Amino acid sequence: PQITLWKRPLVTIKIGGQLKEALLDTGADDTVLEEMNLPGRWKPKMIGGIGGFIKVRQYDQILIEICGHKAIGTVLVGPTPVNIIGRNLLTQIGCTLNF
Amino acid sequence: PQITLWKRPLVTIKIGGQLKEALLDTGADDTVLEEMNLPGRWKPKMIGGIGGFIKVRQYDQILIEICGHKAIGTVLVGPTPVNIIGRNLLTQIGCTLNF
Ligand SMILES: COC(=O)N[C@H](C(=O)N[C@@H](Cc1ccccc1)[C@@H](O)C[C@H](Cc1ccccc1)NC(=O)O[C@H]1CO[C@H]2OCC[C@H]21)C(C)(C)C
Repeated sequence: PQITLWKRPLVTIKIGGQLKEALLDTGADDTVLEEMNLPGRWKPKMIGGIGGFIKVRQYDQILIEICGHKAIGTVLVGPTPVNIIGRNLLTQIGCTLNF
Repeated sequence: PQITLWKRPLVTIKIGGQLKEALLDTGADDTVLEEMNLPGRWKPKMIGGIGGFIKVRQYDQILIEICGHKAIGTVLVGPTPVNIIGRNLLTQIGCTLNF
């Protein structure tokens, strides 16, 4: 579909068996989800934005479905105020910017 | 144009007559540029992102040309790690997400 930018581009995602709302973010290198209890091994990571860095848990080869489009990649979990879908997964769903 | 996301969507902007590189950022409500001298009146503000809040100078009704497309709107100037073009201006240049 086509998503205009008058409002935050929030869409429904499916991850770890749960439905969530997430922001499609061309300004994010990584995908970062609000605190949730995913199984498996993880590695610590620090990610940086406006204001500074937060500590997150890095999970690899995680399946996320974004508006019916499936993607598999690295998913970070930590104290973000918003679920963010970053470029690592947006490329997998064929998402482009157009003007 | 159509822009894929395997790299950061950086573009050249012109503001205050000066050229700069900026990130097309659908995850930002607002446009935030690195410290610079801009002509016009400004008001102090704060803006928050991942990591926390920073202090910025809000300039309203500023002319800015984004990859050959003109916009006139609000620009926040402060110690952001990257120049980001947010949805307030992305909408003015007709930018959408598509997949
Ligand atoms: C390599 O570094 C990255 O990829 N970092 C990513 C990152 O922070 N990306 C932001 C742009 C960016 C890139 C690189 C350095 C600094 C800033 C942006 O795309 C998403 C955030 C999300 C948000 C956070 C809090 C509250 C609401 C929304 N938005 C934002 O900060 O927006 C500001 C400006 O507008 C306002 O609206 C929202 C808040 C205000 C990562 C992976 C941490 C998400």
